[PDB]
Amino acid sequence: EVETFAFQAEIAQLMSLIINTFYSNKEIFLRELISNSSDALDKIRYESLTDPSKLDSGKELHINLIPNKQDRTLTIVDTGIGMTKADLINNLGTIAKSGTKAFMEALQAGADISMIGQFGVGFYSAYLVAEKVTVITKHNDDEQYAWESSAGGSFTVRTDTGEPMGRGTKVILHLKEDQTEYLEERRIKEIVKKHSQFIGYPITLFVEK
Ligand SMILES: Brc1ccc(CN2CCCNCC2)cc1
Repeated sequence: EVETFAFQAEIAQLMSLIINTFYSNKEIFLRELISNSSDALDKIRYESLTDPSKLDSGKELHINLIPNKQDRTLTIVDTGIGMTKADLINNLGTIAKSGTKAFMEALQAGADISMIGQFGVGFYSAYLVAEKVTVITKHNDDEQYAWESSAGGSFTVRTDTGEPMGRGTKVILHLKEDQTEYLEERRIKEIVKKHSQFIGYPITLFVEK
């Protein structure tokens, strides 16, 4: 049972700008997604300070980067607070409408796409490199859900029958054909060292057969 939703017009505009603007510095997508994971881990850590049972769904707080060249996917896994179904539908827990408004004003006023994270909509930088994005998520207060979009104005939400996650969020980037450098170990290491050196959680880059 799959529910299909329309993006708000402002978010559809944001994604089309990200997909269509000529902008070579695409590597910042990974910084933005790792930053989102760190924010989600901060949230469940804070909640656990007054209620230790919040970590009954998993005590480890970490970020995993999983490249798969056969599937041409890069997956970013975190054990943060996750998202409810309502969060997913509401622009994956962001204030994307007001954030997009501020971002596009800054772009005409000198800014570039790399500053997207300052406007709270860094998730959508995934479409710099991905033709399709799948988000699997589990929040303590809801069931496991799968969000998916290839842009084009719509996204889907369904209950996830796949591998149970415990708690957190999995962002699966189905990479564009010409963006497979982001599956190479040395390229991922370079980006993480350049942009994510002070993230306060272990980042593990998985290797392949
Ligand atoms: Br790939 C990769 C590259 C470098 C690190 C070093 N890290 C920085 C991120 C946060 N943990 C402290 C140490 C990790 C993964």
